[PDB]
Amino acid sequence: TITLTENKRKSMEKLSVDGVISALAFDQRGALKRMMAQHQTKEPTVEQIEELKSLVSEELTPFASSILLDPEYGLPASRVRSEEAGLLLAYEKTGYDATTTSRLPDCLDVWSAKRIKEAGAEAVKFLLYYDIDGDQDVNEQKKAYIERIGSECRAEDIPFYLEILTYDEKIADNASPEFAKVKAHKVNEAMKVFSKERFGVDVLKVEVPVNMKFVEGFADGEVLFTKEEAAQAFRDQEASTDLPYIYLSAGVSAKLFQDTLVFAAESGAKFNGVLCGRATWAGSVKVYIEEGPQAAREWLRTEGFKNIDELNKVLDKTASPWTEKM
Amino acid sequence: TLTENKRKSMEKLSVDGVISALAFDQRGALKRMMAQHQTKEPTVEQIEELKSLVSEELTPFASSILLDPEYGLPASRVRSEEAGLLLAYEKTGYDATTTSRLPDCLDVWSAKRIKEAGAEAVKFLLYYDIDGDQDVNEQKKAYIERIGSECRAEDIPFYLEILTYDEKIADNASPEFAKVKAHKVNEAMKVFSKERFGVDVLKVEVPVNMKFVEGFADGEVLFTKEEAAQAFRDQEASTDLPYIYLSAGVSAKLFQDTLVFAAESGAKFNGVLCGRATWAGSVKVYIEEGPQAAREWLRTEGFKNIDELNKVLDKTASPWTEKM
Ligand SMILES: O=P(O)(O)OC[C@@H](O)[C@@H](O)[C@H](O)[C@H](O)COP(=O)(O)O
Ligand SMILES: [Ca+2]
Ligand SMILES: [Ca+2]
Ligand SMILES: [Ca+2]
Ligand SMILES: [Ca+2]
Repeated sequence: TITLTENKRKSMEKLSVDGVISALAFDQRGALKRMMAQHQTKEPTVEQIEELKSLVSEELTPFASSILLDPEYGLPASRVRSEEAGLLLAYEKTGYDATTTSRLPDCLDVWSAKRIKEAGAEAVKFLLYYDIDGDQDVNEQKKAYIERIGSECRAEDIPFYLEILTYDEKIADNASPEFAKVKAHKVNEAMKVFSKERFGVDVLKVEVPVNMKFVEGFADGEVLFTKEEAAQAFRDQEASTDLPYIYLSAGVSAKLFQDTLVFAAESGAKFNGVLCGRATWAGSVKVYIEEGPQAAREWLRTEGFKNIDELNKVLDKTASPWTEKM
Repeated sequence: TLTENKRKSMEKLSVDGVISALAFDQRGALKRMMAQHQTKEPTVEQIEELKSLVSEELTPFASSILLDPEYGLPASRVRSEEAGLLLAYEKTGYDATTTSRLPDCLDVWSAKRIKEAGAEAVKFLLYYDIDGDQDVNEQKKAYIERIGSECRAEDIPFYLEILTYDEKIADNASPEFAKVKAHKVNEAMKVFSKERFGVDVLKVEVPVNMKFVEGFADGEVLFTKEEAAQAFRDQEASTDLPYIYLSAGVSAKLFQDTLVFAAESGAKFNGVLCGRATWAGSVKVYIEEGPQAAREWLRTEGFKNIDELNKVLDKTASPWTEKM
């Protein structure tokens, strides 16, 4: 897969530093209330969620290549980001119907790729839940949906970042040993599908192809995999796309994520960055409520910075430039 | 633009800049017509067959045919060599329990897939009340932006059909709706002529209910001929895009007389996408007498309908190759 228009390339560059994506993300649009819900008794507010987002944006984007935000609540935050940091806006509705197994994708009702571009984004991000082994008609609908979005992004000449989260229709918990044994299959086969030209993806945002918590040396409990087997999953992942791809952090600590990046590189993965945030800013939330907005600012300038700086130093030794895939 | 490929497709759908197209993407509407002439529920085979019969028999006389991907792909493959293809992209009908009538693409289709199925155009039907809920219309506008963008990327003409309604008026055949129809139609056209929606051709209602116009009415008269004519001129002043009329199932003769009246009034419309005014009578014949009787109906009454329409189009429609 080898194409970038002049504008898509300029946008990718705005999202990167020396071909590496070190992008700052937020978690959901409801998750933040709960981290706040620890105290007071209020749910406060639309006014305040937009604020902490603006504090995290303003203080930490100077050290990130870009920031990913939600349009429904993140636009104020997007306007206070560093001038040297690019912007991705999410296009999907969050969550899924737990009562069914289909997890069908659905774009935000009053958004379009055109509107995302008009709001100043350098990329459209869309999250798809995909079970390669799932219902074939469900997956046809999902493929059709991504084709439309890839087409929109082609027309608006804006990079398409497709996030894939894998699951199994018949496995309740994706942290389970049961899901771990098939994760490589789910992750890598999904990448093969959505690497096809017809879906118009510019960058894949994906899980590491193994639950490192069950790998020898990284596991606290039961061991399902040797380091050699885990490494093979990373090489298989590298072989599953020619597109740039970046890793999301899921279910692991900042330290284990960083150890995973080192292990990915060692194994032969040519990942081109990461898109994580929660670990980087999560601590600012309590401080925000125990000492106020100015103190959260202080947290971000010191602890927040230390977090993202640590990560960047790791990225500097492990990530590969996406320019090498062009 | 038109881009090279969009222009080539528009040419395949047209003759000398005029779209003389046959519409048969009916699904829910076709079901209700067949439901009048039998107690049994219409099957898949009967819907596919009637569509193929109309396609095979009448597309020699049309510049193109509009079919639906659900039942119409076999019909699409037996169309005349000289006729282009449009495929419908929207799910049929709307929710009668609410007033929003929100649009929804067919679940396993995309503009890319429509192009791959051999269409020279994507057709999408939007129900629109210009005076309706502001948030509903915002959602509608965003949806059309997405389709227009898909069609730009796949480099395939976007035909947007607009059917108007009023959230608080149950029956769009009523005098009450007639009195506001010109507003509904012409202001909707003006919105969806905005560049951001990527429309190449508007498929629209005539901006008057001609059954209430002086000289055409058989009962109550709501409008003089001069008032009706002015509604056509306002329609022409609402867009510089190519636009074509749908027949809305009036008689072949009223539709024909309406086109004459439109041209006389100053409407520079670029053709039609006409279905029921042409083949409506074939449904009962197919159900009650079977496919052979339907062919013969199509070869006589159907031909007669479409032939008389084409003659009227020849002396009323304006070429879109002026609007480019
Ligand atoms: O509700 P359904 O089953 O989806 O049918 C609607 C569809 O047929 C219309 O959009 C016609 O294409 C259009 O009005 C031109 O057809 P005529 O009005 O000229 O017959
Ligand atoms: Ca930069
Ligand atoms: Ca314009
Ligand atoms: Ca005009
Ligand atoms: Ca003439």
